[PDB]
Amino acid sequence: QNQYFTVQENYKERFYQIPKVFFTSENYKNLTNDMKIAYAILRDRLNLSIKNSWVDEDGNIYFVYSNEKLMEILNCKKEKLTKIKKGLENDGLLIQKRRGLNKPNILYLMKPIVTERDIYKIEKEENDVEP
Amino acid sequence: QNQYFTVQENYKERFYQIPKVFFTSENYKNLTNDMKIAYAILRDRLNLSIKNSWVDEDGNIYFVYSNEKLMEILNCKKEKLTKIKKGLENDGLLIQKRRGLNKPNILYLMKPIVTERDIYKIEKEENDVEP
Amino acid sequence: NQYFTVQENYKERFYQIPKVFFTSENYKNLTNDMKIAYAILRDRLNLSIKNSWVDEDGNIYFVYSNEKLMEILNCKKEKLTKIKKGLENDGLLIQKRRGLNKPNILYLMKPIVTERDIYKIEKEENDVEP
Amino acid sequence: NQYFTVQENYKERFYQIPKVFFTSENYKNLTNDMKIAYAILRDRLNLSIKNSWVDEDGNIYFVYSNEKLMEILNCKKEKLTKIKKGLENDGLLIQKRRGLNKPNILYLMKPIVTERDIYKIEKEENDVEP
Repeated sequence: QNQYFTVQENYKERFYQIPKVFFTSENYKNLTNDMKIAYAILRDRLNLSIKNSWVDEDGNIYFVYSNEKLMEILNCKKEKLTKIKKGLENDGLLIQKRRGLNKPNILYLMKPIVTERDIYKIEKEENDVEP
Repeated sequence: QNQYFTVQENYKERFYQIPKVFFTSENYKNLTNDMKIAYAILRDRLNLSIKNSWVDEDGNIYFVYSNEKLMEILNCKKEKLTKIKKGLENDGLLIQKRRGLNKPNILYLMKPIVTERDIYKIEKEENDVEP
Repeated sequence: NQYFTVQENYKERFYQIPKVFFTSENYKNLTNDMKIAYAILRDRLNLSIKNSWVDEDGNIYFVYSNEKLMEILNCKKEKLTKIKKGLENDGLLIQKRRGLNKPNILYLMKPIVTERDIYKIEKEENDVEP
Repeated sequence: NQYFTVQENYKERFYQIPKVFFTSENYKNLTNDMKIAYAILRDRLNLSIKNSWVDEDGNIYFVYSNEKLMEILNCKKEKLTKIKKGLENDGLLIQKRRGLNKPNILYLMKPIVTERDIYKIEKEENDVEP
């Protein structure tokens, strides 16, 4: 017979999403496990940013989080937060904007870049069947 | 270069989901286009029901909607609402519970049933490549 | 603990209709068949990537015969033409003709989202209670 | 209007880690490698359905050699054993041994969700502002 929609099943199916290209691209080779996971967590927070009207003039969605709050969100210490921020920033996955004395710093999460090698590798992985 | 996460892109990627089995199974052959679409719309509302604490003792998620409200949600007239409700109910996709004089009627959306024929047909469709 | 089951896997396979099809004044003219056919073709986008149906700029397209499209959409020829035209008029489909012998190249298009669309979808998605 | 592009398609391919891995006291012991490896194997669940790796009750399983698992997880043997054991202890993996000649049958398992998990995830998912 049919099954109900259950709250247990609903929360079993909630995820943090790490882009597959983080595992194929040479550009994202330097990323640590924490950097990848933190990137996924921030993406889920993107939906929170849309609720906060944290959308700029061009429709770009951003974060207005203090380092303390980011430490809370990512469950990490201060040094780790700095290392993660730098790692993502250097790979072009995070952009930091300063708005001056009047305002707190803005954080922009960025989509990854995908090359033909990445596409080939992901296709290869996603269609690896047998015999 | 990298792209921002944009609110436009976010809302471009919001969907109503119709189960693929609605198009393969003999049991769901009788369903009209409106029944299928209404089923998808109610599923998105499932997330609203979790926010409303519309979860019963066994964790089953339900609706507490009046016919007027359902008419608003589904954008349909009264006769259409009745036809949709009956069609889904007869196919086991909707269960209606009466709680008496004290309370308004409860609606339970149900997951579809999938048979081996359904699985075969969906596999066939999802892997229909060439040459 | 629970297993991953094939029934649960195929229970969770869907055809996805963009919510804006129900909010925008622009897509008001679309019939139910047009909306569903659009959802079905999008799923087929994944098949097109497997078929190397990708142009120079990375745009994904279809090169299906009308008979094939009739099979995919489970419709007769008249219905197919009506659907193609309906989607085309709303900018959701671009059709290129390669002549009598060959099938048309079809480009499925993303819909347009306006602030009114965004507001109404926000309204729907947060339609909560005390 | 915009095209569907292959870059955008593969930009949107992910490995999914259950949120409860970060809230539950039960999964606190899991390392980052264990969580990621779990996400990767889940994606492989779709490959198992294609391989007819489905048992009598519809449960999806893996029959990959340790060399193959090492390739999939991009790890050495010691790491693989540590990951398998770590997932196994938390009930996220069931391992059946078919002897010296053959690879182990592996059942990936869904996690357990408690009310504390649900509450914390609700708290996270609705962490809004004025």
